[PDB]
Amino acid sequence: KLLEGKRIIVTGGAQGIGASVVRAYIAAGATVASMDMNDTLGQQVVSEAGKANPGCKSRYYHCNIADRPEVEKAFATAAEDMGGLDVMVNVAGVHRHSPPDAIAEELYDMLFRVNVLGTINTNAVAYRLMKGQGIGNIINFGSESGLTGEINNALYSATKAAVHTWTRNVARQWGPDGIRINAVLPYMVTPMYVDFRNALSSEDLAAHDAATKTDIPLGGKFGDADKDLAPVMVFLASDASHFMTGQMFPVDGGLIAVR
Amino acid sequence: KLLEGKRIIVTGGAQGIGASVVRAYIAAGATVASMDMNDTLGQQVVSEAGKANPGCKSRYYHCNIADRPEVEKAFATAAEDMGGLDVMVNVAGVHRHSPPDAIAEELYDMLFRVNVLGTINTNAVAYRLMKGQGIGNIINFGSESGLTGEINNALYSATKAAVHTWTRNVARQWGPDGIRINAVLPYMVTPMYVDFRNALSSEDLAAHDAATKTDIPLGGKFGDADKDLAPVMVFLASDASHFMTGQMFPVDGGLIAVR
Amino acid sequence: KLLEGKRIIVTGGAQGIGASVVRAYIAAGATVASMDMNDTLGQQVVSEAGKANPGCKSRYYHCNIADRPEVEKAFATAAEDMGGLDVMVNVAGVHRHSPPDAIAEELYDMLFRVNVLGTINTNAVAYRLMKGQGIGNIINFGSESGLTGEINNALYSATKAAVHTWTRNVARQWGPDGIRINAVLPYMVTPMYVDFRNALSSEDLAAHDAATKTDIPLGGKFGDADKDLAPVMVFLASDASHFMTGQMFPVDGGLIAVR
Amino acid sequence: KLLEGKRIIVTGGAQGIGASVVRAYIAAGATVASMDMNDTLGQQVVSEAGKANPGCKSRYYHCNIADRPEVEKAFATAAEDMGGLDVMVNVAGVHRHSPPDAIAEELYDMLFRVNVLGTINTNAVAYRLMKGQGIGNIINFGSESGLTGEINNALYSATKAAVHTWTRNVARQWGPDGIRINAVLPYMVTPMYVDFRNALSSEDLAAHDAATKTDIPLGGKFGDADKDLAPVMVFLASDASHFMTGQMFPVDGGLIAVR
Repeated sequence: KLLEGKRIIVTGGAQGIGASVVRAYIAAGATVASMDMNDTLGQQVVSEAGKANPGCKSRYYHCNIADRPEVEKAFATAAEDMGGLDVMVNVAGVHRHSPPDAIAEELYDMLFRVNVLGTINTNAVAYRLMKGQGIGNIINFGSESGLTGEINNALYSATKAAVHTWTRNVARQWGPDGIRINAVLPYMVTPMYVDFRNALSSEDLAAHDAATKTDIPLGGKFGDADKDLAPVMVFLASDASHFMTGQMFPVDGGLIAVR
Repeated sequence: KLLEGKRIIVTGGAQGIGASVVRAYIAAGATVASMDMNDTLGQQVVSEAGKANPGCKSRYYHCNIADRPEVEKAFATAAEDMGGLDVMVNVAGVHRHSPPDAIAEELYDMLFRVNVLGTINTNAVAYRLMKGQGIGNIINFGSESGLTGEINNALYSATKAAVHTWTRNVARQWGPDGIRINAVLPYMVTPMYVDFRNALSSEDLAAHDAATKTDIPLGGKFGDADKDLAPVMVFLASDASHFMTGQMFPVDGGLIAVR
Repeated sequence: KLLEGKRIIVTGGAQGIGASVVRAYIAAGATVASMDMNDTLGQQVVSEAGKANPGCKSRYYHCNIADRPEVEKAFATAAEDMGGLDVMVNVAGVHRHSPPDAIAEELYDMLFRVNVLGTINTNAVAYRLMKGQGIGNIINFGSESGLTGEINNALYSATKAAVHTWTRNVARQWGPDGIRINAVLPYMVTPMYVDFRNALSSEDLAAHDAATKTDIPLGGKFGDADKDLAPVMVFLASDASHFMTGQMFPVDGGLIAVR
Repeated sequence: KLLEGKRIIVTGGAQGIGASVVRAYIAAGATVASMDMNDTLGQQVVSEAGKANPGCKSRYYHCNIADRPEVEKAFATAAEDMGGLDVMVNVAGVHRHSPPDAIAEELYDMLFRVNVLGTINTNAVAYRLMKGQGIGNIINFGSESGLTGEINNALYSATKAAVHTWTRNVARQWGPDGIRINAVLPYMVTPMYVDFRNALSSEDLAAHDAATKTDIPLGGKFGDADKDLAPVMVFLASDASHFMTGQMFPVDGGLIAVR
């Protein structure tokens, strides 16, 4: 199996993209420490993924990535359970649209706290746990929105831009210690996307589908996490990516292009 | 004069880059509303700039860009004093280095609050004041660090990356209203840079100078705000830039290149 | 006048964008050496621009930018007539669409010869003429297409990408000699654009206009060279841009954004 | 095996990076059609790679990628031998440094002919062979130099910039046909690099090593194609990359970062 024996922490494992990474990594033979704040859903994901891979080694841990003391304790417990730490994937994040001239301070604080401080905390604690062994792999979740982003989405776009540059910067600082840090930019169907589609009128939905068909060269549709994103996540976590760091990996059928 | 009659708000006018913009704009004939939190220094700058341009129209206003109610009141007072608002330049910002694995929550909060929330608040209030007239000009201060940034500078780099993407995003949303939004990326001598140079040993200083000579193709030295940055700031504020929006303008002698 | 006394060579001065630069520079007080291969049209432009600025100093020269010996002779003659050379603007270029799988060798050769070799030749000869004085300004014409480009336009897009990187590279090599090199990315109405609009059915034209309205945040239309591009060209040629090099300047109402 | 049964054409298979791709793909179980102009060396590579993977299916073909009729005939012969065509990797390319003001027309022509026309020809013929099946994978070789590049290397840098944009452009045009197109940016030891190191004085070599140590965060040295590049090439050729197109993949230990 491509990730046989790898010791991986995945944050945001209770739903959507994060849950698809947990499933993908468990199926690839990794020992997976899934973390989230929704304990019932988080465990449910780990339990169902185990059913499909009998005998897997996995555990769920409660963790608020915005609270550094919590990250420190949870990450250290996971690394102890696994015997070490090879990869840390930070999928936890929050989404919220807003006209850019009407952003309440509380909204700004929440989005940056989870998307940016969460990245900083998880990356920092993972770095400290991996430094001693001279090798490590940190995978952050960026976004196509971090490049420019959509109408009524400047706030979220700004948070992901921060993650992109953070990733590029720490890659240079931690590379000499053997730690690689990259960012994934996925464009996949998620519960929130389905909810969005379900609340649109038939007219608005046909419009979105036609615009998405033109915007996504490969297939003209949002991807499927298990089918389109999982294989890339496995490559990134695997030893195959050991000579790449500070890069952005768009898994979006061509929606955007790095430059 | 290139900015004759222009009604401009400049934040961070009490020192460094911000003070150089106030001076440049006053010398270019603009009506300048300078704002900061250091009232004595802020007024001193406006007063000295007036001495060099007798009969100029200028005023200093106290404003905490991180506090939206304060921005709203101060910006509205300035626009009333001037009879309108043509340009808003957000220079206020904070710098602080830190190893990326040792960032205290309080440090993260302060840097994002001033550099990011400040940008959001000032941009939002300026937009609302300019929308009715169908034309407007917002100039944010980004940074070369926002691209990747330096060792022990991931936090600041992340904040400026947010400003860059914010700028690109709102440019698309507000363009249809006639408002252009761009970001300046300056590499100039500042009080903090001088302090840095002054605390280095003779060895470390010679090393920095040699590395800076290679890193800056044009002249091999940090620029002078009044000589190298002022002319670009005047162009950006002027009508000449009316067909450019969502761009980054590096005024750094070639240090970095946009792509 | 903003360009009073500046000694400027402009290639491609007989039509479109190039002719608008000649007009703009003559109106700004520059001494302009306009060059092209269409001698009748080239002189006509210079003659008409003179009528609007009586007493201007200007001359037309025949030059095939793809032929280095011709560039050397023509540029040296112009510099002798002017008493030196301060700025060289390379506007000459060719456009041609093609499905990317059906590009004839002759088509490839022509587009790269004019757009790329022409840039290399003009830049090289200008550099040699400016090096001795320790200061110089080279302005290349890039394109939004050089970033990614349009359907059936990969060939042209590739040529402009070459110009963009060429510009960034020589900026680093020639900066120590005092020469700055930048690229302009214009989105303006041109004879070829008008011809395109005129050959479309009413349906296809309405479609293009609606798509262009959404694609261009500021105004939703292709710009006007004399009104929207001229002011930026004057800034770039002027001393104001002396601390910027290796950059791309999109004058497109927001069509694309540098990153 | 990760590439079991894949039908792959690799150009430039006789030496360096290209030869490492042939070896990697043969070891991964692919059916490999290696092409070059150095027939003795090309066959030698295929023969040696076979020795290490007894029973592999592989063949060498003479092909000048700059000559479209030759590409058409050779590619069609290879596809017939293999029963189809799944992946086409264009590694063939030429390197040559030159001061940017002293580039002879013959030098310009050679570098663009091989690096750019070769890319166009190979991509076009591969596209036509893959279109009917509704799926295909084209992998071009770009370069870190294509971003900005080195001193005395503007010409090569320009050619690779063309490849990068070409890749991004055709990705959008051919995506609807099921064909993905990406570019790899490797920083590996090659015969030319070894030759460069061998001709430097002890002083110049120590200088290069120290500068390379700082420039490459992961390991501070040029990578090893078989160890550091092969795994990424296998991923790109494999089905795992099916949802990525128009991207650049830097396999350089962090030397540069996409944005």
